[PDB]
Amino acid sequence: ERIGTLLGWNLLEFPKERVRELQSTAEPTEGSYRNILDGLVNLVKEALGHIPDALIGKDNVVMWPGSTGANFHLPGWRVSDFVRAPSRARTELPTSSLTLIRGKKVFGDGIVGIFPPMPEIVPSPNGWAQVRMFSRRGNEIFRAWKGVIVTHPNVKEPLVAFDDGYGVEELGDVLEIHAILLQTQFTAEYTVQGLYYQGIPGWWRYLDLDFAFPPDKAKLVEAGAPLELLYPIAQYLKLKGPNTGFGGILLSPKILPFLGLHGLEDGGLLAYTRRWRPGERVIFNRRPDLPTGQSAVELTYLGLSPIADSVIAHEGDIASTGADYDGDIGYLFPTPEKGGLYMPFHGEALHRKDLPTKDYESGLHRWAGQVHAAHILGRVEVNTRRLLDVAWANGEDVPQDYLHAATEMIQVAVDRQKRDIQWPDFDFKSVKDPVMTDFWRLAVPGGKLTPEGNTPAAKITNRWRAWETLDGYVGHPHMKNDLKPLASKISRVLARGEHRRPGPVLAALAFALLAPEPRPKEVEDLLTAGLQSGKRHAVYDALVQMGLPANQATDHPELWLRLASKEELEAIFKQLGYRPAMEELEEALNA
Amino acid sequence: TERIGTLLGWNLLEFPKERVRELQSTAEPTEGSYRNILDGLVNLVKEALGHIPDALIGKDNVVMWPGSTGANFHLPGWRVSDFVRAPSRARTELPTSSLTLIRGKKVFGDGIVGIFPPMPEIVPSPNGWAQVRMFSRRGNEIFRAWKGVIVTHPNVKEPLVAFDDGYGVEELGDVLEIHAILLQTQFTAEYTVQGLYYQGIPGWWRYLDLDFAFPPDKAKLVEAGAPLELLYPIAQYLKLKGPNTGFGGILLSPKILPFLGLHGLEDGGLLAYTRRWRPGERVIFNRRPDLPTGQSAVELTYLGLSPIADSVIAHEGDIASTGADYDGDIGYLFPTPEKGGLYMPFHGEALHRKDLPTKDYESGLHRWAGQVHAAHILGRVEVNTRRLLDVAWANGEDVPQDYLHAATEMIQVAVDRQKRDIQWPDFDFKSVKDPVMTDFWRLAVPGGKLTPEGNTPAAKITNRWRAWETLDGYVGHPHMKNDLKPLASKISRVLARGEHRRPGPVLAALAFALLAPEPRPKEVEDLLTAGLQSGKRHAVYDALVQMGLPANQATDHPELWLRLASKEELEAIFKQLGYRPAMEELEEALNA
Ligand SMILES: [Mg+2]
Ligand SMILES: [Mg+2]
Repeated sequence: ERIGTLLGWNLLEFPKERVRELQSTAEPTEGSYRNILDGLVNLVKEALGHIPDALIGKDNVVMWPGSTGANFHLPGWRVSDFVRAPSRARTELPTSSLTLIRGKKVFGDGIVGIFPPMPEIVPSPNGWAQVRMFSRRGNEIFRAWKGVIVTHPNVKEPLVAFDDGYGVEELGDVLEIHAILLQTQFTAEYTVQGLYYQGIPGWWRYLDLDFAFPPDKAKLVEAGAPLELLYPIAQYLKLKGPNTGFGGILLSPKILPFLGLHGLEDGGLLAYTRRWRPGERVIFNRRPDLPTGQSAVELTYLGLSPIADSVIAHEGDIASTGADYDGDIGYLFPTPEKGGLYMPFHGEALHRKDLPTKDYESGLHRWAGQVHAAHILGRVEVNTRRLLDVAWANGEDVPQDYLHAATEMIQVAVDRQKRDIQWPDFDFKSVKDPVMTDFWRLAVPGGKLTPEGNTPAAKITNRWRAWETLDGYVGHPHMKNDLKPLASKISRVLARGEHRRPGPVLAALAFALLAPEPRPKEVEDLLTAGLQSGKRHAVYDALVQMGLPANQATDHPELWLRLASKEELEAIFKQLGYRPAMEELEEALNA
Repeated sequence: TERIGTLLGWNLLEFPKERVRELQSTAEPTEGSYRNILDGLVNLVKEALGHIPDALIGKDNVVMWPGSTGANFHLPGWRVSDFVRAPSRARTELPTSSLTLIRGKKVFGDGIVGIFPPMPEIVPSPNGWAQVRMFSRRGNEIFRAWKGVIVTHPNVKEPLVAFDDGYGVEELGDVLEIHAILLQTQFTAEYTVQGLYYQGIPGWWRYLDLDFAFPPDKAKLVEAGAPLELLYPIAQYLKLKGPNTGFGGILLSPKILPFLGLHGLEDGGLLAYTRRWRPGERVIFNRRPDLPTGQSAVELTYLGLSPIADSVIAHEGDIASTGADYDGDIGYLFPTPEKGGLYMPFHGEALHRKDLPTKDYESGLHRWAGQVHAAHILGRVEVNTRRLLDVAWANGEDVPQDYLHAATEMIQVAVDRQKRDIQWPDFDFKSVKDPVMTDFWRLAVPGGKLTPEGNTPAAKITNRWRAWETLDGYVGHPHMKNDLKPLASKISRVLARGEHRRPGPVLAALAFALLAPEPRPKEVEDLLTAGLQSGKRHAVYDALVQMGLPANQATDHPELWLRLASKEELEAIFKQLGYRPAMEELEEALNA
């Protein structure tokens, strides 16, 4: 459940295709912006007569107080940054508890609290959380903070960075703290964008094929389920790099004295891992990866960070990446000499910070800017990658000027989500043909090797079929040529599982499993509901969640498979003479 | 959830309740009737398995047997019935070598089998209790087993087991496996119809009155000012109540006190985990079932706190007439007559049980037939005795003491026949064919407890409360019938106030007053769709409530919405719809 929600705010969401239709024609102009605002007004007005006061939104989502919800003493537009995020865990401290350290960016630009252990929002005594915090009384909120809270046993008193807050100087009689992201490490893989901007020569030679099964299906695989039950296997394919990095929350060395620790040498970094030794070089990375290559920089690892699951690095060292400490993830990869795929940036970053600023009139205008800028950001990003393909095909490079200009546009597009900045002069150079970037967008949507969430099992085989048609795309000759062995591997895996369908296995299971044990009326009722309405799967998800016993489900093999234990799975597969899926998949990999 | 036996690897089989009820239908206190039931039950099992497995046990419509797989008990087959059927609510394991084995039959009190250091795994309070089954085990063998109550206390340094109250062989396994079958709690302490018939003060019926009991989801509606329409039919939430309530706790022996490092207890006095009485105050002790003589209720002196939570401690000799022991029995304390209690203390103080030839049943199967058969007789004798009181009270007379004694004995043997093959005494049934007040009580207060066992469908509960209109149809004590008239009218006014106040229009109106449903997962859509189309709305809503759907997302299903909404949201919507709170209207009906 969202923050604003728990403050009683209203959440209305639109069909995402409405917003996407609006964005399709967006240009970096005033007239295009205008277009977006108009159509967004239409969506809201159609839904409830007027533009409610203090309304904010992002993409297809809109929220507003009314007077049913809590009230903010900050500009209307600013409040978007506080209401939309999920409250994953909450806690409250009396204003009287608090020590108010003074200075802007005192703990590091984005770190807002430094506290004693707090097992209510932070699992580690020496941990962190990304948070929103509110100084409130009743239904007032006078001052609010967004960013990171650090936790440590050497810290005696809750420290709060006062001047980093938003609102006005007065405080309530509480601090409510919502953790929007709980302490964790982050998967650290190379991305398509990063490989296009800073990848070593011939980086594509080091991509390989892998499988990722959700724990559900991992249990089947481990128990020796047959290939039939993984149909279509494409749903479980992923590319992988030759190694992975470290990923943790990015923190500032400015926190170290507040922990009773010493500072940190220039050019050096700490990280909560023993994978590097003091003295060794590492590649520091922070996303988005920018067209110049400046998102990846070489720094010296100098030892353990005091905070779990974190990277500590100086503002000056990571300025080119555009990083800060309000939730950014810091990734560390091995250097090229040590097997890394990202090359360190050398030289001249655009020294950006302070010039053509200006606020949005209102939450609504801010929302229109976000929606508008989001479209441009993608257009510039994709475009730059297409051009690199066109260039590489010829044997030329895209001029550095362009990469610098594209970068500045990207950075403004991100900025234009917060405030009303002037669009720089940018010539979107056309692209004639399908290029490899178009291929990459099919095969690896979003650019990340670990696929996100949602692709219907119906469409996913088509994605992995694209590897057949490499030769139809303009791009670098060695890239298209050297991808052929990986394309072949992919083809074999698909070919092995094509035509191996689950139907006969589910039918056999129904005959090999004992009669169902006696089950409550609730359960019979749901099961009846599912079958008569053709919504088995909703019913099954329910029953899985409600901890139904395996032996009560044997007349529903699909459901049974989700409740059975290791032992029961192993037994039934042996009884039916199945060859383990994995043996078949290894054979297809290695042929 | 999960029967001990199931966890021991035993097989189980429930049969339709009707197969059993049919055999019981014609049960008589004779060996021939017994053999009827046995032959019937034998058939039941054989239809399923083709044979009666070794070591089968059974109660009512449930049988278990170990088969190829189940734990092997070094105990007579018939005895295992008492260890394998009960629910396993919580479990631990102690190594044999941890235990101190105290010797002597009934050394901790008859029914108490263990005195232990605090054990949060099965007992919530450091000075609490659990009703348990304990098994001395090695691999698949169970050598010795105990049934009864465990007590824990901070003063107890080592786990103490009453070894000689164990059942089976003397060799121990290497683990003592403990299953809690009932967790520490107090128990509702209300007067019953049986208890009032047998021990009630003169005119006890005058002190019964009407009350409401809403389950928490309905109390939420009430407190927020829902309209009477949403309670339809109100009969669902009616109960009778007594003029006062007692204390109910687990019953423990004073023999535990030295083992807790405490001093003993004077004769004639009891301890309980309550401050409601002062040391010195007289109190009425009660143990169920209530027996026809009135001997289930006795006056004892309350002397102070019990060291154990949610418990009552009283002497074997003091409670003998009630037939109580300490293996899980519940002790109830009620105020004396002089202080507004409805139970009179027994003074005729003489049980004196005559000796009836008795021997062990031959097998679990024979014991099962034993309880099935005897459960029927027990029912018949107890109802019948109350009917006889109605007849006598109608004629201005009394049932003779001897009849009460004989009926009590029959009841006791009927209980005992569930354990062992005891001879039936000679008992003249002296049956009653005319409708008597006892028949009214069975309609109005099924089972005799004021707090209804709540498995009557909505469609039938109104008819139950309608029986209050029919008092003239029943022979019994003339003042009982006349004096119940005020209570009957009150019931009548409440039913009539809610009659024709149906929920439909209010549900329809909430659909039009609630905001649009905020966005919801697709599986929630699909579930709701499955419910609508299949006609299983309610199974879906039960699921969605349990999976904790937010109210926000259910506003187009008002029945579901009422189950999810907050106090604030309920109050708000009832105000906007102009409803009068059900409680104001209910109060008006009561007070008219
Ligand atoms: Mg940032
Ligand atoms: Mg007993």
